[PDB]
Amino acid sequence: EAHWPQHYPACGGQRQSPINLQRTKVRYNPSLKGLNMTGYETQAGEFPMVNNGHTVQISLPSTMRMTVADGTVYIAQQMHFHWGGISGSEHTVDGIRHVIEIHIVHYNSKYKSYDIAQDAPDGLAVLAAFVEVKNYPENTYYSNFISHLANIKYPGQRTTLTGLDVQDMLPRNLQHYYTYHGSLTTPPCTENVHWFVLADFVKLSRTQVWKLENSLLDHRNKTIHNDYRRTQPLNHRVVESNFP
Ligand SMILES: [Mg+2]
Repeated sequence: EAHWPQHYPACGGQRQSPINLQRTKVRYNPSLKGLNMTGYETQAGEFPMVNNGHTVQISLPSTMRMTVADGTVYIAQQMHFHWGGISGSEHTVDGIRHVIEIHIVHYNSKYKSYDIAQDAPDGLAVLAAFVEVKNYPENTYYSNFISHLANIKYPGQRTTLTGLDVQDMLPRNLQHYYTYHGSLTTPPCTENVHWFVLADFVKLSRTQVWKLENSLLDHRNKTIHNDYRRTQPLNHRVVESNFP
């Protein structure tokens, strides 16, 4: 990880992710309003779910879109999860690492495809949310998804869901968030990712968390439990919030 900038120059940049969010250093920006999400509600349709060797990824339709403060529209591409089995999340908050972090990856609609956007300035945006566990009951919006993990145990296996509710897989409060400009968390570490980190958490049961952490195998046939990149310096960035 120390070596990344040798061959991937963006990794030696000033706007790298993930970061630790220190809440005392966050700036309230009243001109930030909502994420303006449309098309994420419960719907029928085909939602491919794959074990890619590193995570489970769910492909999303291009009718899922969010509009940021300046009017840029970002198109949903895929959703995936970061876990440990606390060693799960990439981002930390006030030094606290969470059990799982959920990422919805979007691309800027000014580009013709995800693949073009990935190498473009302002090409990407990620909606991120943490999971919290306590003594919560089963989160019913995860029940089908969790049940299908058993079908993609080996890398490259795929399964479909014919209905999903992405909005209600996210935290109950979708109004409040932190935002900053950052990068991919692995090489090539491209610095074109607008991050939105939700303030509210997703509640999962302990069993749900255990199943996510213990269901999938990697290419070496071992249970998936991968090393996060350390948090990176803010440098000249200031994390902003759309609430006091
Ligand atoms: Mg991710």
